[PDB]
Amino acid sequence: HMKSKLPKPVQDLIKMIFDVESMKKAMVEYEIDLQKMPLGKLSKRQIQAAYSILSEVQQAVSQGSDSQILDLSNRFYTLIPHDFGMKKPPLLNNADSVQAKAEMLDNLLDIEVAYSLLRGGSDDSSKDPIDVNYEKLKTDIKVVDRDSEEAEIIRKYVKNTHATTHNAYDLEVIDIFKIEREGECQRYKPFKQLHNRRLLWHGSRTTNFAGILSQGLRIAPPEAPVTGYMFGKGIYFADMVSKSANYCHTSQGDPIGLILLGEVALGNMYELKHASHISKLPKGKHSVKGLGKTTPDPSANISLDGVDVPLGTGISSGVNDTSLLYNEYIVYDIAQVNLKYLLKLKFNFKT
Ligand SMILES: O=C(N[C@@H]1CCN(CC2CC2)C1)c1cc(Cn2c(=O)[nH]c(=O)c3ccccc32)ccc1F
Repeated sequence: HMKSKLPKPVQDLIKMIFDVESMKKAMVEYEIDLQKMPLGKLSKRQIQAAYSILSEVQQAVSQGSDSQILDLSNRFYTLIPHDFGMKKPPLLNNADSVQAKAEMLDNLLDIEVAYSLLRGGSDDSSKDPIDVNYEKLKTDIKVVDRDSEEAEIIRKYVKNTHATTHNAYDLEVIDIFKIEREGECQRYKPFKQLHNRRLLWHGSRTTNFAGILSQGLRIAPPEAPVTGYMFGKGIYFADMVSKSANYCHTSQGDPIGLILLGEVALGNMYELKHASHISKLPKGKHSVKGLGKTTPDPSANISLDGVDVPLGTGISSGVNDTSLLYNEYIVYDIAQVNLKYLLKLKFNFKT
């Protein structure tokens, strides 16, 4: 083949996110049986069907015994086979179970998209498969220069917003990519001048990034249980890098992760202290802010291409009886997110 004239970092990005073995590895981490539910046998309607049964489990848990729950729990395991052998699998009878499986299904939707792109489209031996897979993302990915202004700001945002309670690792920025999804700037146009636009973090496991770069950050579908997510079905961001970096789910066995920086149009924020499982905001509100006990210093905010970057060091917010140690930002319209950068991070685990 031609050998590919993209930068080496962009080639390694494409290798990482289209890695089939990482997709398999992600599935067994959620206790899925690859023999009964292999990667190729995944589909949207079966994930959607499992979402609906989980919504039924949600309903039973909220209204109260193990007798009726058993049938709903077994229906779920029928749709998504789990690795338990000749089993009697664990009962899905609480909010934690709903949250845990809601997380699994989110990942399986994004894993399905990555695999469908891979096994879809054309096959040409003369082209480098790195270039072929790059084109499937519909996203212009450029390496950001390390001497540039935007690179310094991004490194400082990483450097200043690593929380003390997440100190079991630290982060090395390996690569900084400037990203532009096709048609997203067009989709963002109604929100481009809205007040309270902030550059915020979104972390996810590497196996979801083919989906995120192809489709954008999406909201969980109608079938998904709203009670599976703390502030319901939206797109969640943080202003602390380590809070988002935790959701990469890296480890000593897999220490390289990927994290996004997105321009999020927050507008009038519906500020909340505890769980509120909602599908729509109250009239007038553009987003939810989960109020953190700790927040970046407001006086240290810096502008990057018109957008605020809350890169101040963590200080006390003066918010008392809150569920959250750090800030949390949720939008419920996909059009309010314009993805700006993608960082490849090395996690150095001190423990
Ligand atoms: O935005 C979230 N999930 C996206 C939206 C639906 N996406 C799956 C699409 C349907 C295929 C996953 C989301 C994330 C999390 C966890 N999470 C997270 O995964 N990454 C973060 O950066 C993050 C930052 C602050 C707070 C939570 C974060 C929890 C609940 C959620 F609904």
